[PDB]
Amino acid sequence: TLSILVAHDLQRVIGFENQLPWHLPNDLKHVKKLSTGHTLVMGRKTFESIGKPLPNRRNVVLTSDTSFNVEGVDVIHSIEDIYQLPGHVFIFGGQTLFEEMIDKVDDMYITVIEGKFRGDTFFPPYTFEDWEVASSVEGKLDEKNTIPHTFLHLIRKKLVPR
Ligand SMILES: NC(=O)c1ccc[n+]([C@@H]2O[C@H](COP(=O)([O-])OP(=O)(O)OC[C@H]3O[C@@H](n4cnc5c(N)ncnc54)[C@H](OP(=O)(O)O)[C@@H]3O)[C@@H](O)[C@H]2O)c1
Ligand SMILES: COc1cc2c(cc1OC)[C@H](C1CC1)N(C(=O)/C=C/c1cc(Cc3cnc(N)nc3N)cc(OC)c1OC)N=C2
Repeated sequence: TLSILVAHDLQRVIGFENQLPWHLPNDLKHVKKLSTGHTLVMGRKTFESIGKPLPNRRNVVLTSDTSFNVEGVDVIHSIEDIYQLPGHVFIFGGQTLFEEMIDKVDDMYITVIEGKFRGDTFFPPYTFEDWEVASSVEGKLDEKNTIPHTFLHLIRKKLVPR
């Protein structure tokens, strides 16, 4: 199974200056719950933003740099290598990988950040015409988690004749 895992705002912003535009602990918890025990594929810039591999899961980084080697990170040099990875693979970011993979994935785990942030990187446009909402769950707000957010699990719709 190949899935997208992403948080994007009302305008599909996902990043600003190589960081998340928002501070939202609940969403990183969401990420931890979904991806622990599985595989993350991410582009080089996303990896450098985080700075180190996320524990208790396989970290795969896509880059054209053959000098790339990081302790605890598997490196690939092409999209095609993604399909050789076993188990549940989450496309983790950033904009470039999402653009490259959105027409290829089975489903998407999207956190809609219900706000408008300054961004310089975006998730590609998509329509609920093409994606079934398997689930939609409002995130709970508190003192530390003040931005409204909704967890979507979207599954690609089958094209059929009507
Ligand atoms: N859910 C979210 O909100 C979320 C998730 C992840 C990231 N982000 C954000 O997204 C932003 C970064 O996105 P980005 O598009 O600038 O960077 P990115 O996709 O993380 O990384 C781009 C790099 O990935 C490598 N790459 C991509 N496609 C490749 C291919 N086909 N073959 C070989 N290498 C390939 C290249 O590395 P080399 O140049 O080293 O070859 C490329 O420069 C950051 O602001 C980050 O905060 C947000
Ligand atoms: C080596 O030790 C640790 C290092 C770390 C951590 C824990 C450790 O040990 C427990 C925490 C962990 C959560 C505790 N951590 C993160 O979660 C980072 C999350 C993160 C994710 C994304 C992708 C992403 C976010 N959202 C959703 N919806 N989809 C996605 N595809 C992007 C980021 O930046 C550009 C991130 O960076 C902010 N950062 C380092």
